[PDB]
Amino acid sequence: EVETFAFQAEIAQLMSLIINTFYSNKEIFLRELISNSSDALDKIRYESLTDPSKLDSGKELHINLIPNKQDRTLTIVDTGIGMTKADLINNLGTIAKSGTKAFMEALQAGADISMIGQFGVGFYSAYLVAEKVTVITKHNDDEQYAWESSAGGSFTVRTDTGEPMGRGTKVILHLKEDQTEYLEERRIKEIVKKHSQFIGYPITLFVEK
Ligand SMILES: Nc1cccc(Oc2ccccn2)c1
Repeated sequence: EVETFAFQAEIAQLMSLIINTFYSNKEIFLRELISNSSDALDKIRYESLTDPSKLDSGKELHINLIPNKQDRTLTIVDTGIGMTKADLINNLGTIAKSGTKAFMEALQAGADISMIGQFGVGFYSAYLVAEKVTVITKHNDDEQYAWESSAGGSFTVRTDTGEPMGRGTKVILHLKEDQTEYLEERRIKEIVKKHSQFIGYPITLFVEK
């Protein structure tokens, strides 16, 4: 059973701007997704400080980066707090309507696209490099769900029958044909060192056969 939803007009506009604006510094998508993972990990850590059972779904707090050249996917996995179905529908747990308004007001006052994360909508920078994004998520208070969008104004949500995750979020980037540099180990390492060198959780870059 698949449910199809329309993005709010402002979010559709944000996505079309990210997809259609000429902007060469696309590598920031990875910084933004790693930052979102760090924020999700901080949230489950904080909840566990007063309720240790919150980590019964998994004690390890980490971020994995998994390139797959056969599938042309880069996957960012974290064991953070995850998202409920309601969170997914509500713009992946963001205040994206007001964040988009603040971002676009900053742009017309001289900011650039790389500042997107300051407005709480950094997730959508995935569309700098991905033609389709799949988000698999499990929150302690809900079942495992898959969100997906190829932009174009709509997204889908379905219960996920795939591999159980325990707790956290997996962002699967189905990369555009001309963005395969982001599957190369040396390129990913360079971006992580440039922008994420201080993230307070272990980041493991998986290698391929
Ligand atoms: N998400 C996150 C949080 C804290 C530090 C960090 O790493 C950084 C930050 C700036 C420059 C180099 N490394 C990343």
